[PDB]
Amino acid sequence: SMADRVLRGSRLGAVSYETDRNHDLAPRQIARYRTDNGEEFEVPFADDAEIPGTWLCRNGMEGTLIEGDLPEPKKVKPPR
Repeated sequence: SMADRVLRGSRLGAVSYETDRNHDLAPRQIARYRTDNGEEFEVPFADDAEIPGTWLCRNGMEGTLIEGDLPEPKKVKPPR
C-alpha cells in the first residue's frame, strides 16, 4: 500500500544512529524541512555552515525549508 501524502511520528520517538551525550554540544542551527509526502524532519547545522533553501530528509526525499514556529513572535536574525 501507498499514499500521496502522509503524517507519521514522533510522540513515541525516535532519533537515528549511535548518538549519545558523550558527543557533547556545540554552537548550531536546527532547521526543519518538509518532503514531497508532507513528511517533516529536522536537520542540525553547525556554526561553520548555514541553511540552504532545501535539504535531503531521513525519509530519503528532498525536503524544503519550513519554520517550526509562528511568523511574528519576538524573533530576530542576529547573531546567527
